[PDB]
Amino acid sequence: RICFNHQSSQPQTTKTCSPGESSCYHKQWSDFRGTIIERGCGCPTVKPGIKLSCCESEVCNN
Repeated sequence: RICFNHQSSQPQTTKTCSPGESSCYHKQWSDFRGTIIERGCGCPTVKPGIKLSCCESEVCNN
């Protein structure tokens, strides 16, 4: 499987999900900079208001 590991707009770099991690996660939410988009494997925790779309499909978090 695979999961993007960058932020905002930049030469997207891919990281092969590590053991245990079998899903990708996309954390998107606007802040004081504009549009912040975190991404990677291992659906982390978030705060009420931020969106986290997890998908058990390779490359699913831009």
